[PDB]
Amino acid sequence: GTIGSMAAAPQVKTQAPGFYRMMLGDFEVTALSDGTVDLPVDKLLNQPPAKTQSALAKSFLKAPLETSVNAYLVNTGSKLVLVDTGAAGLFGPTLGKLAANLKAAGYQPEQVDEIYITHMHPDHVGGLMANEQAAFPNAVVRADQKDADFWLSQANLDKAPDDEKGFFQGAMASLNPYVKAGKFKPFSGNTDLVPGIKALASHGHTPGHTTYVVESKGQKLVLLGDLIHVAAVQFDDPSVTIQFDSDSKAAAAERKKAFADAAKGGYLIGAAHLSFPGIGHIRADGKGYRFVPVNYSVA
Ligand SMILES: [Mg+2]
Ligand SMILES: [Zn+2]
Ligand SMILES: [Zn+2]
Repeated sequence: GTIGSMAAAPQVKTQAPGFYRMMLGDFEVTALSDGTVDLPVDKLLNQPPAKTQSALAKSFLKAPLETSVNAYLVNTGSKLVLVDTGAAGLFGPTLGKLAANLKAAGYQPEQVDEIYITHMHPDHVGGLMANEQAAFPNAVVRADQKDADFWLSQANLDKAPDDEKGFFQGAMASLNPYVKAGKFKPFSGNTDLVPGIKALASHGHTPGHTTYVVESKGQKLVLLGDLIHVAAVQFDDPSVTIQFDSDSKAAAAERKKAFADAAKGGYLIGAAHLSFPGIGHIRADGKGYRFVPVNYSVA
């Protein structure tokens, strides 16, 4: 090149901050990404790999599938509440981004009033704890009593097979600061939590798996937790379950109920493992369902 020609600019590669703002009536919703993680869904889904492979190909995907891990912040005006918290470092080095994305979204952990846990798998409770301390120093954490009593019981850890013991260890370590400080407040099934947010039992994926129903000024968003893991399989065929389910029959029943109710009601859903931000509508589509992601909107 000519004298002092500059080298070609290197690729930057880093992703944009993983948060997405959406108004819901008077409430401000911020989808928060914890990162993604590859899942061997051909092996984990409870059907023959060839059927999964064919379904993935139809959506231009292949296993291992990069799967989003999402949480949802809701500012109701009177309360700042966080639904799920990501994995922290419990599920590998690609997750644990929630804390940075919360900061990029303009909030600090000390501002969070209440945290609602859909279920105590590591990629939903790991974000509660850092350095054996509560990462959210003012928050009250709530989850179903059945989930608490299953995952936070020493007997169930000691009965669990070796490759499942970490789920109980991680849940206990994640909840312990709050339990010790008197800031873990269970509920039992369908419960009003704060004005505008209710717990709706959706048991199956875990014994206390809970859906959170957010409503303001007639605008409803139903946060489904882990009622779905693999959009490219489970919207066309909601009967396909996954090894991560504690009770796969109940999990399939709860997913079918939620999809049918959302199709009938025409309201928004948000789900922890739909491609970030994981927010959209559902319409019936023959024997299955079609997801309609929200339109990109800027205030
Ligand atoms: Mg990758
Ligand atoms: Zn889960
Ligand atoms: Zn999950």
